[PDB]
Amino acid sequence: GDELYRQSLEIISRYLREQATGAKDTKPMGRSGATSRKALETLRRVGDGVQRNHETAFQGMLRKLDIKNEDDVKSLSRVMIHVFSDGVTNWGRIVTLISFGAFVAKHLKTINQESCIEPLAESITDVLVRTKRDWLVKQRGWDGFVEFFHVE
Ligand SMILES: O=C(O)c1c(CCCOc2cccc3ccccc23)c2cccc3c2n1CCC3
Repeated sequence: GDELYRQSLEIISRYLREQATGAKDTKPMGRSGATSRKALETLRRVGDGVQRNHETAFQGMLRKLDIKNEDDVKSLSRVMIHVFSDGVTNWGRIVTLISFGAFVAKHLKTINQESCIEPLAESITDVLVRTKRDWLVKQRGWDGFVEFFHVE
């Protein structure tokens, strides 16, 4: 994964953590911090929108997932792939994946399984980067992500 993986994990982890706790993290970004911060801002905008519009579906999937513990979270990867790996690859679906990740994170905060949020992010990142790698590189990665949702 290297740089694309590191950057993906940092963005997804910060977004899920921020979404769960309502507090902004204060530590500096590794490399290309400018792009990670821009991607995070983009994610707050479009991701909060997708969580608002897909509330019914997100609730249904979360209920279906019956997440109660570290094992339940550790078990999600094949379900993520089950939905995500079928169909067309586009930024909207990637956003659906991450923003739903945030939704689950908020739910883990509710049941005091916040420790589970970091592996969840690690799991989402692994799913995204491993399965959609060539598509992401082709799209210029997170820079492409930002440019796709740039509101001029
Ligand atoms: O890939 C999609 O278009 C997609 C996605 C994104 C891919 C599947 O994402 C997940 C599926 C299962 C568990 C997940 C846990 C954390 C983050 C994402 C997870 C959806 C997520 C929740 C609900 C729906 C989702 N859809 C479409 C139908 C309704």
